[PDB]
Amino acid sequence: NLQNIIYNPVIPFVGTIPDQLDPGTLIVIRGHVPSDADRFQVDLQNGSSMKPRADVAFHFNPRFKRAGCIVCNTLINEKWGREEITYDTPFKREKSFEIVIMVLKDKFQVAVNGKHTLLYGHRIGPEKIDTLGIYGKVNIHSIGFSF
Ligand SMILES: [Cl-]
Repeated sequence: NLQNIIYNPVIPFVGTIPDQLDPGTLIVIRGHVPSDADRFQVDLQNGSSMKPRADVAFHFNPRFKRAGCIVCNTLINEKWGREEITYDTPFKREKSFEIVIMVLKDKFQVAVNGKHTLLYGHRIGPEKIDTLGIYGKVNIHSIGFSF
């Protein structure tokens, strides 16, 4: 089932994942986007080091300017890789949401509000992920894991 690690966390939030992200693992995040929000992101990291900055296996970056979009990338040795931009974004300012990230053998599958949103192939072994961080303009109601 689901096991939240925090409720109404102050943002930015950086927490350690209680178990290994093996295929089949679900990460659930419920929150709300403020009316003035420009962007926010959910980063799956290897450690919480800030200098040198910890590798980010999966960077999920919803942006709200223009028509909006979702930027996904990977950070290795403080170097970003090739961006994967998703334009059919379900996120909206002043609207609550529920993000579900499925960990599959070769990629992450993200659904928002019960509807598939995007996929992202692993660039870093998922077993190296033990930290989850949330930054930017967003209100988080809960972060949980279904191992
Ligand atoms: Cl797969």
